[PDB]
Amino acid sequence: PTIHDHRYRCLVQLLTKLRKEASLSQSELAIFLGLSQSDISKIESFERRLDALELFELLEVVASRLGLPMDILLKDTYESISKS
Amino acid sequence: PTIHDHRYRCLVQLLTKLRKEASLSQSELAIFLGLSQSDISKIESFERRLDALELFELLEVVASRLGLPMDILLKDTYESISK
Repeated sequence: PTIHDHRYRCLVQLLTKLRKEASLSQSELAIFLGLSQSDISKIESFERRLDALELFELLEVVASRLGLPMDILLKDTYESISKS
Repeated sequence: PTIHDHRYRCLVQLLTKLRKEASLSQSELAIFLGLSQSDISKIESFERRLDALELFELLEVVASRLGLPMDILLKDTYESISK
């Protein structure tokens, strides 16, 4: 079943964009999350949910590849979520 | 049909402690996340996954209840996931 929540979908889209900017293929990102490339493809197409731990794991490798501090990445990601 | 991943379990255990530290019942937290109390119970007993969005929403309500900056709760949680 397709995941429909708007805020959730927007968050995954942003994270997908982060992955790409970090020059991470779906296969490469999967390695850091204890997942398969297929699992990542399903997450990015909203067929499977990205869990709370995987969120941190993704931001951690993105932060490392781009040379960005985690506190800023985390805060910005949080703030990207529309509160209204 | 429980989740056995160690680091994931540790994260959720910390979030459960944050919930309690903020004096929120499972129903109260459920309301703020637009979920049911049963949903929260299953998350805390590792029977249902807490998703990426729910993670932020939970921290947000905890921060509000404790009067703490989000930066602090984000740091606490990130720091909890060992390596």
